[PDB]
Amino acid sequence: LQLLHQKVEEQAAKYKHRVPKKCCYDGARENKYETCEQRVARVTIGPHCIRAFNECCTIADKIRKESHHKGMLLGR
Repeated sequence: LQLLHQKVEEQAAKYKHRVPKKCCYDGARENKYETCEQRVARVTIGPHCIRAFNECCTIADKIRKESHHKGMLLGR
């Protein structure tokens, strides 16, 4: 879970404007019922929100899957 937050914050730092940064955080929140492309269809507050929501959703969902299939690197 900490790895997810780190990678999401890394992307969110690239959105210097308030609305896309918040849309990044929104897209990175868990939705175990839908894909990123299904979820971003509901974003209606403009193209910068669409882009950031989708990008951070994509990053977060990829890390969720990696955490499930491989998980934490141990022994460091």
